[PDB]
Amino acid sequence: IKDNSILDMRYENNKFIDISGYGSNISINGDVYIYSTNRNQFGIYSSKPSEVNIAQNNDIIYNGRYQNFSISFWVRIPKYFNKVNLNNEYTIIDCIRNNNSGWKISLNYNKIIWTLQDTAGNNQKLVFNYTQMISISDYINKWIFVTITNNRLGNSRIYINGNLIDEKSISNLGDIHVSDNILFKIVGCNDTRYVGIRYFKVFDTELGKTEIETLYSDEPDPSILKDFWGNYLLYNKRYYLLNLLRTDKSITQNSNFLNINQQRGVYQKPNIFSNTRLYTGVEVIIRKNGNTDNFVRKNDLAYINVVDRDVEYRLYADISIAKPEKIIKLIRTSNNSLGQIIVMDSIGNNCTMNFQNNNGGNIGLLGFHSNNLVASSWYYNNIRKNTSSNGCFWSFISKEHGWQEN
Ligand SMILES: CC(=O)N[C@@H]1[C@@H](O[C@@H]2O[C@H](CO)[C@H](O)[C@H](O[C@]3(C(=O)O)C[C@H](O)[C@@H](NC(C)=O)[C@H]([C@H](O)[C@H](O)CO)O3)[C@H]2O)[C@@H](O)[C@@H](CO)O[C@H]1O
Repeated sequence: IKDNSILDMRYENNKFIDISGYGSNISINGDVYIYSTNRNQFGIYSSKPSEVNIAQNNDIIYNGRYQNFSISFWVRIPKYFNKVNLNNEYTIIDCIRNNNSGWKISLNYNKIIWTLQDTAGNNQKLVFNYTQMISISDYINKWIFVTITNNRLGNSRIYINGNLIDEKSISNLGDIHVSDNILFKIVGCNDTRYVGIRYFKVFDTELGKTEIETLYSDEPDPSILKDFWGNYLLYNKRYYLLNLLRTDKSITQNSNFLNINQQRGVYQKPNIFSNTRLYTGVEVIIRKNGNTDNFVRKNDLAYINVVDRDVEYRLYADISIAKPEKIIKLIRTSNNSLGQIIVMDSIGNNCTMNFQNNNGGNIGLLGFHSNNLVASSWYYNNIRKNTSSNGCFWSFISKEHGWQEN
């Protein structure tokens, strides 16, 4: 609960502010990127002046040895692509006093690291391990929710996306005097890099499982759908399509049809990364039908078109087919609904698209049947419960700096 928060970083009126009430002063030095669609998201750089500093309220600088506390925030880490990234630990969030007591969040190739140390020098480390040798990653260049909880007379725990990952006793810990400041700055990184950070908070209690799941599900506006990277999905923006069941397949334009039988392919660099190609297949765009923003929200009505060199083709469910699988056809488009619309929605972070006629009657969920995309009513009564592996689940991939390919 917000009642136990002693530091709440938000962006407002072109600067960061602490809305917890303790009033810590937050200053931005150098070049700090602020995301346009969600100002609470910022990026810091490793090779040039760039940092966000929080001069903690004196009454918050924990010098105790019994005080319980927790921290949470989301971090966005670009794909590592150089050998210099392999064994190069660097801190991104620092609250260490005179190179000794305190806590800090650092990173390294395939790692997110938490360190907690006392005045004597004793410390404890928690680490989340992930990989770059994987077809599709839930971590690389995507917002990752991190949560550290500490019970002085118990354990220190690190959570990732709401789940418990590592846990160790901090009983060997005595007096812990944190730094007066909480510095967001990439320090010790031997490469030219940056990291994204959002919704950083500190609590004076040991957050429980249920309070962590709440922070995970609420912080970012839950009514707005998300793209592949975890950012807000937008109208009038090009995206590549990824089917969550057949993640190895590319969605291609055949004639006036859409195939999903071709391989996306693999992009790799020996001993650094190996992943299926994301930027392949047709580029689509989401268009509004007949407000103050371009955010695609749950239940919104919209049109989906393939963007082919300045020509847009509306995705049309061929309702002239009696079978439940109505192949998707491409029809050159501007306001003609063609007798149908698409209901945008999602189960978790999994996007769904439901083709319906004008009277609100269901035609079918976008999916595939043989080797083609189709709108099928079969999905309504055939969705696997807790798994993204459903032919009617999709992700929209925007080509961005944090993930480069051929
Ligand atoms: C083929 C068959 O006899 N089944 C008919 C149904 O076919 C399914 O139709 C839906 C769309 O309406 C999908 O195209 C489905 O494809 C998958 C799927 O579940 O998405 C592709 C999966 O990759 C595949 N999994 C594996 C491991 O191979 C599954 C799987 O074969 C089935 O779930 C097992 O039954 O299928 C099509 O299989 C559909 O046409 C209905 C209604 O007309 O009639 C069935 O007879």
